[PDB]
Amino acid sequence: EGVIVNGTQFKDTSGNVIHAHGGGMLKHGDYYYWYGEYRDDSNLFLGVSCYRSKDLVNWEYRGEVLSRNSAPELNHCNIERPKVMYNASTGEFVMWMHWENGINYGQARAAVAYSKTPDGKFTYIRSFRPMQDTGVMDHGLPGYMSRDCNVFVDTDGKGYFISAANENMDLHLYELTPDYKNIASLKAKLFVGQQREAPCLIKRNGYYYLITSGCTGWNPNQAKYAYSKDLASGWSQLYNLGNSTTYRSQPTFIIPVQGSSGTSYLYMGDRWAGAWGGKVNDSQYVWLPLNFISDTTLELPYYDSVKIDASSGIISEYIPDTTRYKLVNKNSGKVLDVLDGSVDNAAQIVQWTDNGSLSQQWYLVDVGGGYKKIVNVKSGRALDVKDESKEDGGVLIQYTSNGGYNQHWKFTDIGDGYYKISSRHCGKLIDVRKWSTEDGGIIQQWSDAGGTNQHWKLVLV
Repeated sequence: EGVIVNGTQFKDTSGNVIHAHGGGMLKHGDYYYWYGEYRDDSNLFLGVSCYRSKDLVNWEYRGEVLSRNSAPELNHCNIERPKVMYNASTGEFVMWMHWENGINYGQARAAVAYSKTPDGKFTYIRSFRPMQDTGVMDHGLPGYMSRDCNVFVDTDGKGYFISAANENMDLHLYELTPDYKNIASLKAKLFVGQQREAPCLIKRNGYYYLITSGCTGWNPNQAKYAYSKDLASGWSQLYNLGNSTTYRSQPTFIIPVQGSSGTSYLYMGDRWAGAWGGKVNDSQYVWLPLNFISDTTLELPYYDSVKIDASSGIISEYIPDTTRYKLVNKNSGKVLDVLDGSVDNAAQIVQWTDNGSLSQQWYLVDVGGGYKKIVNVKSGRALDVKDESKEDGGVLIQYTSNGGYNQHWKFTDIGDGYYKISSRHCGKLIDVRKWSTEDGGIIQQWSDAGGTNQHWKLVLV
C-alpha cells in the first residue's frame, strides 16, 4: 500500500508527524534521505530533521543532522530550504541552506555544513553572502543577496548552488569548487527582474530544467519552468506548470526516482500553514509526479492520492475504485473513446464502436459532492472541457488532472441505466455533436435539450 495522501502531514514509522518543511531529498546507496527544517515556539530555527526510507512512503526518524546547538550563530536565527548534495571525490555530504537573523531578513546569506555520513550529525561551517571578497555590493551590504536556494549536481560532477539575489528579483547560479563547500564562480544570472522563487534545478536528457515559483509570501501561486541545453545560456522563456496555485503548494525540490521499469521524477512541495494563519510546523506536504510529454513540454498533474513504487521507478495516480466502465450513447450506440486511441495530452474525445479496447475504458474517481472524475485507462488523463468553456459546442478532450471544475462530472439517473453527465463548471451535458451516429463523432458540451444523443449508459467491463 505505497500510497500517499496529499494536503496532509505524512507520519513517520514511529507514528509521529514528519517535520521537514522546505526540505529536499538525496538518493545514496539503498536509501532515499529526506531533509528539512522546522521552527519552534519562537518561530526560530530549531533543527534540520532527516528521514530515511527505501519505499519513499514509510519514513524513519534519524534525528537532527543539524541543530541550533551546532553553532553559535545557529542559536537565534532563521534557517529555511536546506538541501543536501553528495560529493563523489571527497565522499562527504555537503549541506546548503538559507540563513537569517531571526530578527529580520536583512542578512540574505547562504550557509554551509557537511558530514561523512548522510544521517550523521553535520558540522556547521559558516554563513556568508556569495562573492563577498569581490567587494560587490547588493542593496547596502557586501556580497550578493541569497534567500530561497537549492543545490544541483551535474553529470560532469560539478556542484552548483542557486539562490535568489538582488532582492529576490534575480536568480544567481553559482558554480561550486570541487569540494562543494565553497563558491568557485558566478555561472549565470537567470530570469532577471522576473522575481522567481523556490527554484529547483534538475537535468534529464542533456536538458536542464528550472522549476520556480512566484513571490507572494505564504500565498500559493503559479509555478513555472524553463529549459536549456547549457547552464550558462540558451534558457527558454517561462512556461506555466500546474494550476494558478500549484495545487495550493510551493515547489521545494525535484528528484529522479530510478527503478527497474525506468525513471520517474518526483515533485515535492509545501502547503504552508501560513496561508490560513497557522504556524510553520502545521504545514502539510504535496507530492506529485513530474511528467515529460516532450524534452520541451512538462506536465505536473494533481492527484489527491499518489501511488509510488520506488523499486520499479514508477509514480502514478492511485485509483480507489479500479472498476472499469464503458459509456454507451443511447442514440448512436457508440461508446466514449479517444481519437485514434491516443494517449497524447489534449487529445480529442470521440464516440466509437464498442471494440473492447483500452481507450474505451474509464475509471470513476469520487471528488466530493455529487461529482466525479472520468479518467481514461489507456492514459491516466481525465475527461476535460477544453479551455474551461461554458458555451454550447465546447469540445471535450482528455487532459492532465488539475483539480479544475471542468474535469468534475455529475451523473443524473434518468432511468433504464442511462444518465445525464453534466459538467460542474456550467452544467452542460456530455453531448455527441450533431447527433452523429458514425465512428469519430465529436464529443462535446451542450445544454440539456433532452435529446438521446445526450444520454449515456454506464456499463461495467
